[PDB]
Amino acid sequence: KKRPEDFKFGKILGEGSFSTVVLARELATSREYAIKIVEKRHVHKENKIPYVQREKDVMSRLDHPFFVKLYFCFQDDEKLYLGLSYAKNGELLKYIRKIGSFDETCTRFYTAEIVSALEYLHGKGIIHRDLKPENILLNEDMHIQITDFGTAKVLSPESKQARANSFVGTAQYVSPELLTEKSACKSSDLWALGCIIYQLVAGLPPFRAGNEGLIFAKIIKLEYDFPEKFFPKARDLVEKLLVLDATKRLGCEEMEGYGPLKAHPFFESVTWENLHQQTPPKLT
Ligand SMILES: Nc1ncnc2c1ncn2[C@@H]1O[C@H](COP(=O)(O)OP(=O)(O)OP(=O)(O)O)[C@@H](O)[C@H]1O
Ligand SMILES: O=C(O)/C=C(/CCc1ccc(Cl)cc1)c1ccc(-c2ccccc2)cc1
Repeated sequence: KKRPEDFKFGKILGEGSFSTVVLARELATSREYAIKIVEKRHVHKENKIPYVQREKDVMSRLDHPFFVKLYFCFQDDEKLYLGLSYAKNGELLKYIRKIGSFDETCTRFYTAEIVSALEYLHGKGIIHRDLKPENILLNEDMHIQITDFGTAKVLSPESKQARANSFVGTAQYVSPELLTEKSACKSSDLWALGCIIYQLVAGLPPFRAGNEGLIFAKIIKLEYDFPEKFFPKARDLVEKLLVLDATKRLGCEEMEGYGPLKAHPFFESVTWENLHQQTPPKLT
């Protein structure tokens, strides 16, 4: 087990409502890590322990190039530490906001990586439940690094569990089924995927309003529009993901999974193998 004095801390990378992520160098290796730190008193006081434990447990299960890797964990008398790969280029949302929207080649490439990641995650019987540009980081090579697994769910294989009951998510990306049926499924992530593709091309997510309730009302009514100029095959893909019936979204188990999704005409030119070894297109 590593200790805090095994590291030299540098700048703070960001701060959550009960966590701090700090850039750290390991003295014995000179390796860089992003260390997530929570105060035991705070999580003990604010009933956050199940989230801490969840994040650890879920990240321990992941072994794939498009996720933030968990390398190690430790604790002292005041804090819990999560040793993570450092995503040098930060959040995808930053780039969306900076350039306003992605061209077709970039939209295709980053959508393909997110599909690849979700194929992996769902293959392991895990639902993310809070997929959004803020939670998709970018490494030094500008490949994606999905994060934020404290609100993920490992579905039980023993019971062939399909639905998750905890109420979690972000209003702009939350699925109609969690709102109306009060449970989420793997396909709830595909709804988020549709929202993100939309956002990449249009510059904003499709259901938006100045408070959550209004957004909820738009979601359950499928109330949204495409801007006049939206890549047509991408619009078709979005219309196949933003479907109220969760059993009818392209990529869901009832539609026979990721095969048909990866075969969508929007991905015609994609080479799905060793995606993580291709040079990403420049966002420019
Ligand atoms: N592995 C990482 N590499 C680089 N930056 C990271 C990494 N992990 C997190 N960050 C950055 O640090 C910020 C804070 O992360 P953290 O998970 O502690 O809180 P959060 O999830 O943003 O906040 P909240 O809990 O309120 O949602 C993130 O928003 C992200 O921008
Ligand atoms: O690492 C270890 O060896 C052990 C643990 C479990 C120990 C533990 C003891 C008391 C409390 Cl209140 C919470 C966790 C641990 C440590 C860190 C995290 C962690 C998870 C997410 C963010 C930051 C830290 C989770 C469990």
